Amino acid sequence: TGKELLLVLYDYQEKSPREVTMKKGDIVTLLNSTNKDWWKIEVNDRQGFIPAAYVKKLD
Repeated sequence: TGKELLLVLYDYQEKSPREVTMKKGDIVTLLNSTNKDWWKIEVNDRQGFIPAAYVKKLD
């Protein structure tokens, strides 16, 4: 039933090639939450990892 949306809690600039930048208040798509520390998301045309603590699932 489609990928889950998350709310971005904090602005975050990518710090490595695998990461992605996001802005507070963005609604991003969860791609992979298997890691407890880093989740893979889609933020429009871009995808990458961010700190799991900095996003909240919109169940």
